[PDB]
Amino acid sequence: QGLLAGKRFLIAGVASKLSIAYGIAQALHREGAELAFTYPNEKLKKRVDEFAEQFGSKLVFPCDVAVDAEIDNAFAELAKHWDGVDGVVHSIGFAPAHTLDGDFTDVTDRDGFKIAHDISAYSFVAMARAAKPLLQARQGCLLTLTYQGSERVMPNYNVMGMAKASLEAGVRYLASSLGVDGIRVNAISAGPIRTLAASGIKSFRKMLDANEKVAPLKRNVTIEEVGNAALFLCSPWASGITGEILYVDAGFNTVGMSQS
Amino acid sequence: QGLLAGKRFLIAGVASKLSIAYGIAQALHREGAELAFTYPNEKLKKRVDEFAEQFGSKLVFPCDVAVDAEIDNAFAELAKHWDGVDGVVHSIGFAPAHTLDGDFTDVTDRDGFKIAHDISAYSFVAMARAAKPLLQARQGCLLTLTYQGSERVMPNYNVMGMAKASLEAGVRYLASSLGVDGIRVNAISAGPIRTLAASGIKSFRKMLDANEKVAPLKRNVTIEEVGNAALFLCSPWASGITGEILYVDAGFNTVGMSQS
Amino acid sequence: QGLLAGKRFLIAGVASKLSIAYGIAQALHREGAELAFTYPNEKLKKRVDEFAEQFGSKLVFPCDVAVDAEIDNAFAELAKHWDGVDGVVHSIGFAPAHTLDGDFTDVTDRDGFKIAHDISAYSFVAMARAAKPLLQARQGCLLTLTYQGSERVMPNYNVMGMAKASLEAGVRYLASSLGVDGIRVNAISAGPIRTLAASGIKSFRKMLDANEKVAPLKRNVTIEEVGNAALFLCSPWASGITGEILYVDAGFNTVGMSQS
Amino acid sequence: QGLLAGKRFLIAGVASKLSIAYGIAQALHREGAELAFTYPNEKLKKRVDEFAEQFGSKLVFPCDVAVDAEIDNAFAELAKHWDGVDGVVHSIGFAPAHTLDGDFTDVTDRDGFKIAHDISAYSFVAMARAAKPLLQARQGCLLTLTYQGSERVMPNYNVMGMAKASLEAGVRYLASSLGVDGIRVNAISAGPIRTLAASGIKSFRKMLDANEKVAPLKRNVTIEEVGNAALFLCSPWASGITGEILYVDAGFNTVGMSQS
Ligand SMILES: NC(=O)c1ccc[n+]([C@@H]2O[C@H](COP(=O)([O-])OP(=O)(O)OC[C@H]3O[C@@H](n4cnc5c(N)ncnc54)[C@H](O)[C@@H]3O)[C@@H](O)[C@H]2O)c1
Ligand SMILES: NC(=O)c1ccc[n+]([C@@H]2O[C@H](COP(=O)([O-])OP(=O)(O)OC[C@H]3O[C@@H](n4cnc5c(N)ncnc54)[C@H](O)[C@@H]3O)[C@@H](O)[C@H]2O)c1
Ligand SMILES: NC(=O)c1ccc[n+]([C@@H]2O[C@H](COP(=O)([O-])OP(=O)(O)OC[C@H]3O[C@@H](n4cnc5c(N)ncnc54)[C@H](O)[C@@H]3O)[C@@H](O)[C@H]2O)c1
Ligand SMILES: NC(=O)c1ccc[n+]([C@@H]2O[C@H](COP(=O)([O-])OP(=O)(O)OC[C@H]3O[C@@H](n4cnc5c(N)ncnc54)[C@H](O)[C@@H]3O)[C@@H](O)[C@H]2O)c1
Ligand SMILES: Cc1c(CN(C)C(=O)/C=C/c2cnc3c(c2)CC[C@@H](N)C(=O)N3)oc2ccccc12
Ligand SMILES: Cc1c(CN(C)C(=O)/C=C/c2cnc3c(c2)CC[C@@H](N)C(=O)N3)oc2ccccc12
Ligand SMILES: Cc1c(CN(C)C(=O)/C=C/c2cnc3c(c2)CC[C@@H](N)C(=O)N3)oc2ccccc12
Ligand SMILES: Cc1c(CN(C)C(=O)/C=C/c2cnc3c(c2)CC[C@@H](N)C(=O)N3)oc2ccccc12
Repeated sequence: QGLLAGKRFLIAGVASKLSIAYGIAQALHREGAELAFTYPNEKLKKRVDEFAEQFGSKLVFPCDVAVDAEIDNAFAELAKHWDGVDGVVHSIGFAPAHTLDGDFTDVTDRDGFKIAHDISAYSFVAMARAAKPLLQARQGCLLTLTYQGSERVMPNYNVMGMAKASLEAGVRYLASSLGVDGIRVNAISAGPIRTLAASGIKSFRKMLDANEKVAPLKRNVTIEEVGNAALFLCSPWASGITGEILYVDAGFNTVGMSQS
Repeated sequence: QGLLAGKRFLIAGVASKLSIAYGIAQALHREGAELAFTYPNEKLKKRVDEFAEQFGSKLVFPCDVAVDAEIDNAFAELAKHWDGVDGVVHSIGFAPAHTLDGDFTDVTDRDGFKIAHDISAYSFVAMARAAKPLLQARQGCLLTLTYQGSERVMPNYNVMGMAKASLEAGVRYLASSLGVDGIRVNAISAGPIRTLAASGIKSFRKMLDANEKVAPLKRNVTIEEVGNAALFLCSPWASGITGEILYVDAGFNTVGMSQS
Repeated sequence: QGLLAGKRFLIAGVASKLSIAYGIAQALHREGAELAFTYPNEKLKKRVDEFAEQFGSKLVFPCDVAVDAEIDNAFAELAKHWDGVDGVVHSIGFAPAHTLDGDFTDVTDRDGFKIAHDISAYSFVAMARAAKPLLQARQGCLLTLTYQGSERVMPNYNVMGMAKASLEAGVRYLASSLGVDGIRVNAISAGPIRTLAASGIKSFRKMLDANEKVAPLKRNVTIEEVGNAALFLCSPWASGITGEILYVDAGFNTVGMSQS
Repeated sequence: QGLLAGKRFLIAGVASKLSIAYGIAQALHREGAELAFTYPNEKLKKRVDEFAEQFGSKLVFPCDVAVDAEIDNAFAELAKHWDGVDGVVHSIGFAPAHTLDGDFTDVTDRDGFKIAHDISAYSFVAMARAAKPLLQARQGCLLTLTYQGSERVMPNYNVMGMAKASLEAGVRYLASSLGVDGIRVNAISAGPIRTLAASGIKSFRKMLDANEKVAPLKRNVTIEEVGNAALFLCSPWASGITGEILYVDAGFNTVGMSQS
């Protein structure tokens, strides 16, 4: 009987044990919560399926946010199992890798632009919509994962900075739209962490050595710290907070410039 | 021989004499600038043609930013007449009217989302791409028109707030990509102004009366003030300014709350 | 002893049961923490003495933040009782009441400015300094209470918005200075709450009805919501968070404007 | 007959020809404006006299902003000569040198804190107060100089970041207070420039070499660019802009991190 004793949460975005969604579910489950999970397609089905079993869960549903139907169906199927929900966790983001390696103006084609904002920004809205009925039942909350690359230019993040900026806008518009139903909508601007989202980025290690050099805490954050922060926002202790972007980056965002 | 004696500028987004692009072109031409124009489709050709000649210009090219080819071709044809360019003004934006009338989570369908970010956000980048060669010739600048609904939730702006947030992020990513070539990329966060962008918005009228009550200057801004500010950002006096979001809103953005 | 099992915390700024520090101390003690308290002068001593005892504490020390000596003594005396500290909560703020009633520029005198910035902004730094030794012992954290009037113009806040702006800056400079010692420095930007800080503000009730009308959650925050958030920032779950300004305002900060 | 034909502006803060105030006066005077000048004390009197003489001005008044009388007197004396004013330029800032060399928590004593916010933050309000009557005559404007060190932690800026945060807050509270009378209150967040404000800072060259390495334009800004930007804000072209913090930093503020 911890903090989330009796609470339910759906965790979309578990791709590996390094995924941020993993540390969240772990932190949430640690406090007594019951978890549900989605996977983008069959290839991930079996992996997410027993990630669920780690958390005492057998609720694993296919949800490709690119498909409108999959979203509603994934929530249709979930309505079949659960009465309501105390929160939905959206840890999804993607852009064609070519748009993230090279010059912004060059690699940012129309299609690469379309994909980035659809999967990474609109999905949180489409999910929030399909998830709205179940969230109201328990005055649940909504949580997404953003990155300060929306507010500040990082090399090679490119259209993902545009997407995250759009996402952050959606959080405010969702929190404002869903605030009347007791549904808090918040986001976490988490520091850089080497997950499966770092594959293909040749500069990452230098970037990590760099973030380590600038962060006020002189270190990079972990999915546990992120998970605990997510755990808080999804908790009754975070009842008075909506539309907030919380920076779990070791204060990195607050530094103008560091010793050479 | 005024301030822009001998400078050239392409004005995309002139649809009538109310268009913000119109008040900008007015300010530029007033200071000796040379003007070129595009139109979204044939229906506007004769109207833009008519405005172009009004400013001593006969350079009018079809440019539907939804079409990749139309963008580059409009710039291909423009290269035939002009050597280089000192600045590109991006006053274009659009989202399906249904996505701008009603509840955010509800009315924001996937397609309305795609269109909003495509026409209003990606186009400035695609244009920025197609315009680079002419900009490099004269170390021109880039200017777009944003709205503070990206930073704060306004009713009925909905997916346009996500788009403008993406746009404003792109400005930073563009200014950073094109900064090594002397090309300044900036944006103006202009106060609300009753142009053809207000068609279909039933609440616009009350919205305008509100800004009037809150803006520190107790008034709404004009396309002249926006045009005069745009004229400046496109001017050598703004040489030490890139990636800047300039708020020409009579200070409304800086007010937390006003007398009841 | 749940989250704050075995932790010690000094709470300066307990003036009544409505004080934000009160709801904070409540949340901390609720989670098993041992509490210490300061009082500004003799008149409050017996109340703070009594306030400490409500939380199983008899460690009550005089701390007038205007006096450098009074500051250090309270921590000298505290050093006598406690080895180290897991966090210091700075819930202090003050400006001459005249500076908060009328137009900002008329009422903003030099001394009212001096007092406001002295007591409300420098105090967190002087305290952070005198408290540094005890924080290093346990790598404690620092927490202060800010107000969004620093980022946005509210009527009658006047020099307190300038002071809060300085304070919020100090948090970043403190978090960066004390971050190498494991001391996270954060702040909570709490929504408006009718505490003893509302005495003399004739407009409070209308303002409270206003935030109630604007906050996405359609309500005003409580010292419990504020206290729980402080509990988090003072908790190991907030280990990856420093220099952060956390908004416990029911998302009010995220609303550009709502139907009036 | 340029842009400021017939406009008057007072330039407080001219200490040398490198001072930002100098490049502004030059830019304003270049466009036909008439100039007045103050000096902090006797030692600078003859020097300010000489610069005023450069700009066709012999209006030089003693103004130590630390003395309330000097402020009002300087404006009393100025009111005698000029009818009204189209703008007041506040280019003053100071903090005890000891508070700007070392660790923030250490060197920030109570007095060093008092002085910094007094001279650098309160002066703009006291001057804005003493300047209000002359500004109303011509619907003048107010301009101050801020630094992004208020929003982000720079090494050794320390308490000056708190002051700049207060200063920047005052701009909004001033712009909001004076906006109803047509007086626009704005500020320029100018990049680092080696003026007489850099004396005693051993780290400057590395800091400057860094900004040069990070600034999107790969260069540092000049007082001419700042002066031209100030000229704009003090101009009718900036009529729709109040309470705005304009970043003349070569876009440096918009960069999260650069190639190592
Ligand atoms: N890794 C970082 O440094 C970082 C920092 C800040 C924010 N974020 C964001 O946090 C979120 C989680 O990233 P991560 O670190 O866990 O990497 P990850 O690859 O381990 O997890 C991201 C998940 O998005 C899923 N996904 C992608 N496309 C999908 C689709 N069409 N339908 C359904 N699911 C889809 C992926 O399957 C994956 O599980 C992302 O949005 C990311 O942008 C990441
Ligand atoms: N009108 C306001 O209140 C206001 C305030 C602040 C910012 N803005 C934004 O600044 C810009 C100024 O717009 P405006 O005031 O001149 O209104 P406007 O309607 O007159 O101009 C918008 C132009 O975008 C063009 N356009 C739309 N879709 C296109 C496409 N697929 N291809 C090519 N062109 C296309 C339209 O033809 C139009 O000329 C807009 O982006 C607007 O969102 C508007
Ligand atoms: N109530 C709100 O709406 C609100 C919202 C956001 C932030 N805050 C801030 O929270 C903090 C606590 O205020 P509150 O709302 O709990 O009201 P409060 O009156 O109960 O507490 C204010 C505290 O300021 C302390 N103080 C003042 N001068 C002092 C001195 N010279 N020496 C030592 N201590 C001194 C006092 O100990 C007092 O307890 C304030 O800084 C306030 O600005 C308040
Ligand atoms: N140097 C930069 O990079 C930079 C950038 C942005 C803003 N600023 C700030 O804007 C202003 C521009 O500074 P600068 O570059 O011209 O350096 P500067 O040293 O040449 O000018 C500072 C002036 O403030 C005057 N002054 C100091 N104390 C005073 C007092 N008690 N009363 C009256 N006057 C007093 C000084 O005499 C001096 O003329 C400063 O406040 C500065 O902090 C500086
Ligand atoms: C930091 C940082 C991140 C992590 N992060 C904040 C994200 O949101 C990550 C988005 C992201 C989306 N799509 C991707 C990839 C990543 C690469 C995985 C690959 N498998 C792929 O095809 N597509 O990504 C970066 C990219 C460039 C520069 C910096 C960063
Ligand atoms: C403010 C404000 C604006 C002006 N503004 C800042 C914009 O950027 C306006 C974008 C906008 C894009 N697409 C539109 C329309 C407008 C309506 C024209 C119609 N013809 C249409 O089909 N599509 O529009 C609003 C809409 C709803 C709520 C508030 C606002
Ligand atoms: C909101 C809001 C607050 C609460 N809050 C966020 C604060 O930070 C409160 C500061 C504050 C500082 N000093 C004060 C007082 C208040 C009045 C108590 C009295 N005892 C006094 O002498 N001095 O106060 C306001 C004042 C004017 C307008 C709005 C507000
Ligand atoms: C950058 C940067 C600046 C320039 N800048 C933006 C400012 O506003 C500088 C204000 C400033 C105020 N007071 C000062 C001094 C400067 C040193 C002159 C000396 N004579 C003194 O006693 N007092 O100053 C810095 C100080 C430390 C670290 C970095 C910087």
